[PDB]
Amino acid sequence: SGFRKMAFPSGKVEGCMVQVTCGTTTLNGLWLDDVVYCPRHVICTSEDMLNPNYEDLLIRKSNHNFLVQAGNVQLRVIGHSMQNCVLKLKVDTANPKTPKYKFVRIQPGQTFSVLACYNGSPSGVYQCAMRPNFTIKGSFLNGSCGSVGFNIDYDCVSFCYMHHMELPTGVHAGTDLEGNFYGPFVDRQTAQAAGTDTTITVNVLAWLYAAVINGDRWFLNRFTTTLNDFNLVAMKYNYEPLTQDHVDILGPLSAQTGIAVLDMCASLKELLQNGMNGRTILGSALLEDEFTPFDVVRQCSGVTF
Amino acid sequence: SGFRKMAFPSGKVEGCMVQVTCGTTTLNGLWLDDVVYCPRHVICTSEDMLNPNYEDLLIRKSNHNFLVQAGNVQLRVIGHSMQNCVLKLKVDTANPKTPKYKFVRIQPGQTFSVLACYNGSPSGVYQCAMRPNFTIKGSFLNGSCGSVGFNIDYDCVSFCYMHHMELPTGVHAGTDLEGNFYGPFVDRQTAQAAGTDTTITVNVLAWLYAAVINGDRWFLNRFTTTLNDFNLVAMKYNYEPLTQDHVDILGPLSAQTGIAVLDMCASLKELLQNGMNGRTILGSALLEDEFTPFDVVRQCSGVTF
Ligand SMILES: *C(=N)[C@H](C[C@@H]1CCNC1=O)NC(=O)[C@@H]1C[C@@H](C(F)(F)F)CN1C(=O)[C@@H](NC(=O)OC)C(C)(C)C
Ligand SMILES: *C(=N)[C@H](C[C@@H]1CCNC1=O)NC(=O)[C@@H]1C[C@@H](C(F)(F)F)CN1C(=O)[C@@H](NC(=O)OC)C(C)(C)C
Repeated sequence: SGFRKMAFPSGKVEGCMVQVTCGTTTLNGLWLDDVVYCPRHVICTSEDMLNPNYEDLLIRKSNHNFLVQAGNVQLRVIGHSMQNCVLKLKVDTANPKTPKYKFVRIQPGQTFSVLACYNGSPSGVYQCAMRPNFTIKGSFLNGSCGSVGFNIDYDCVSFCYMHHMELPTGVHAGTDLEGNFYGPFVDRQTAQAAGTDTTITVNVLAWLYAAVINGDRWFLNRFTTTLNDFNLVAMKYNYEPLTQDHVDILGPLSAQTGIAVLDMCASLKELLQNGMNGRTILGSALLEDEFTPFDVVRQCSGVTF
Repeated sequence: SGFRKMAFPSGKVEGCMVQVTCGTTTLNGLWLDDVVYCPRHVICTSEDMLNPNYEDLLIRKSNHNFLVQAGNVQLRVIGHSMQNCVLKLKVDTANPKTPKYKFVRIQPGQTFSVLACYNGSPSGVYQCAMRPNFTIKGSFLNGSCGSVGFNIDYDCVSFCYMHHMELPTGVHAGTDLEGNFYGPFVDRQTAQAAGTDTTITVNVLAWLYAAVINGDRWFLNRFTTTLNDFNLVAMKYNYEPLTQDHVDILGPLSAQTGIAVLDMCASLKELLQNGMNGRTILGSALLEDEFTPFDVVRQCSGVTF
């Protein structure tokens, strides 16, 4: 037992990271089959990022202006194109280490592993969540752009995120692998507001189930609540409304613990209204919302890949 | 920027996890060169574990009583021996995926990545600390024994932990890869006490430096303290004494931020005596002690592997 923020094993993805240089800038790209993907701002000088015309900037570039390195293997660029905010570089070699893979656009509240990368070499792996305002709380320095986020199901890597920018908040923003930003963001160095964020209620409930499974029981009370009355308190404390869809997704956890979902909501209610009183739940003094119901089941049942 | 519990990329170690079966029990083994390392309690039945004579039990076992699967292919066991609490199974095939590697017995307070596996297949990766009472707060289910903990040093994998048991606390105990338990623990299913834990002071200070580096400067105070004077309040709150050696280890962080180590202690002192008053530091409402000085610099300067 025990409960940790656990990332997927990163070996499948490590074999796809390459270094993409154009001009002076170097960042990471994703090498799948004979295509390398990376953020289009690799083609910008520091002055362009204030107000970049990416189409005009790309036209000044040809295949040989792109240096792609996979370790020391120097890939030859034989084609380049823009898809939204990603550059696709056609290379003469298919990646032999290519995993079975999908490109997925994930939904707010879902989680994914990030393989943080510099100069085409992996540095570390950690778990993130897509916040409701389509940002992530990552750990990214200069040179990390092009690092990817992913999930794994048995053998198939689902790529969902590529890193592009850090906001003024210290939060992070990026695209899916078709190059469409999550959220309202553009790849321009001008002030950009992230919306108001809120707490992912179905994830907090799933983490309370994990707590109960592991013996942390003190917050279970003798009360209950309705969906509409719980939602009244959730709006008051900036929580997503709970829907019957969320209730259904919590079925597996509800069934394994014999605690009804609305019983667990009444515990959350009392935690929100009365705080934690200095006690902890699974070692945290705050309510955790970075664990989906699938994350809890995978860790409490032992699913492998 | 940002600050996350970041694990090492696990690719080099995934290619080393095999499945080891003896009789009815199956757990994980580490396959390096022509040797498979796994916990010796694989040779036990559920009744032997109450009071096992391991030398006597190993004598009932033959090479062909052990069966090692690496993914789908079988390895031929041609030799078996007991080194303390690990079994070394000589196989006929050197692991083609063996990384450059060392075996290391780490010190309390140090951290490592854990690759959690079941049936020889990786499930997830997370960061852990060797607590001062030589346990770790992990996440391990049935079948997880033989999962390893490790650090990476560019190309070299330093193996430091093999998982063995769960203690009454829900905490975890294990050995180094020469089979010597960390702590006073033995591999027998009887009541075993972990000693009283304490909070790793030099790690808490390293995490305050990470907070300052990332913009949380509220805890910075307009007081200071002395080594001895700090140790009086640290002992009162079950913190390790701060030694000059630890002061020297925090040099790099001290130099980059321009805050002397003894200044940071006086902020920590006032956090301990006065709590956090409902504020957070790097998104936590508790004092974090699972980041070494080296983990902070790795994450706040971008070291790759
Ligand atoms: C990628 N290598 C960096 C990663 C960034 C640096 C510090 N922490 C990070 O995550 N990405 C950038 O620098 C982008 C590229 C430019 C642009 F997005 F194309 F405009 C500028 N970038 C930014 O992240 C800026 N943020 C911003 O403009 O928010 C609106 C900052 C961080 C100011 C350079
Ligand atoms: C290995 N696959 C398991 C992992 C264990 C199961 C539940 N959570 C875990 O981490 N290892 C064991 O079950 C060991 C093997 C036996 C022995 F250590 F060799 F004696 C018993 N094990 C335990 O972990 C027991 N703990 C214990 O006796 O500590 C005093 C329990 C968890 C009671 C089976």
